[PDB]
Amino acid sequence: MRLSELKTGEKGVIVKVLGHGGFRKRIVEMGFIKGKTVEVLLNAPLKDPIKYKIMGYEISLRRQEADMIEIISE
Repeated sequence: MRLSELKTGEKGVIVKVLGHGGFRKRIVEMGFIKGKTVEVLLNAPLKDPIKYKIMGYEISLRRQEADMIEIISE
């Protein structure tokens, strides 16, 4: 499933960052690396961005960016 599908309080593990080269390197550089848990701190309906936590850091992504990250839910 895509990361944007997780609701507030849910967790998953990154399996793949999709998109083109520039987008991928941008997202991976924020800390979205394979095999680490991502926790949803706030996915508020219709509001942008979504607030995540991974590698111990708070990171916000636009919903359309989180649409492009494949995860497996915990």
